[PDB]
Amino acid sequence: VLSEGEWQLVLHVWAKVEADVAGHGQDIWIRLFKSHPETLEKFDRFKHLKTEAEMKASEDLKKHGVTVLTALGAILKKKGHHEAELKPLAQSHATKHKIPIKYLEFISEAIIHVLHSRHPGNFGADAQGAMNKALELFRKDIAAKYKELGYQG
Ligand code: HEM
Ligand SMILES: OC[C@H]1O[C@H](O[C@H]2O[C@H](CO)[C@@H](O)[C@H](O)[C@H]2O)[C@H](O)[C@@H](O)[C@@H]1O
Repeated sequence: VLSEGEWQLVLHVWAKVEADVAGHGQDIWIRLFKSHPETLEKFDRFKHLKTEAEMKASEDLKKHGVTVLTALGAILKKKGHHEAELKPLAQSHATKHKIPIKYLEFISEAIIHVLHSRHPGNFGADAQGAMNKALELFRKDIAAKYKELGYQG
């Protein structure tokens, strides 16, 4: 359970992400797909992208980043009371997309890397710790739902 202070560190940096969610999403995809190429294979719609240039030029990938980060933002704004938001997400990711918890760890790492790079003014050690705590809570709760849905994760 995160403290209100921790949630505020999370929400304060997210406020910066929201100045341009599309741009942050692109950086996150590039970071994720380069650090862990295997994750790209899970996207039938994007697995043909061969380079960072192609990823950057993809309007659909950009749009999906907006979708993903907006969904994550809604979860973070719930400050732990995200039961309703997690249900549809866990169901599609467990049953249709088949995304292991390990891959969720990979994208969490990419998110933190990008925030660390773009936002040193709001992403110092304490802020990063709070964000990591929030993402771990997210993954913990997703894992529990995966279990209920019958997916090993
Ligand atoms: C921060 C974690 C994540 C969030 C908030 C998230 C959110 C979303 C949302 C909102 C959608 C669209 C609706 C749906 O199908 O549920 C989606 C689709 C999808 N997600 Fe995720 N996702 C996350 C992580 C991942 C990861 C790590 C992978 C893959 C390694 C993944 C693979 C997919 C796939 C394959 C789709 C379908 C894309 C398409 O439209 O072709 N997701 N995700
Ligand atoms: O922070 C680094 C550790 O990250 C992962 O573990 C955290 O998140 C898991 C959920 O994805 C939890 O099960 C675990 O309890 C958390 O500590 C990773 O699995 C660990 O190997 C890393 O050391």
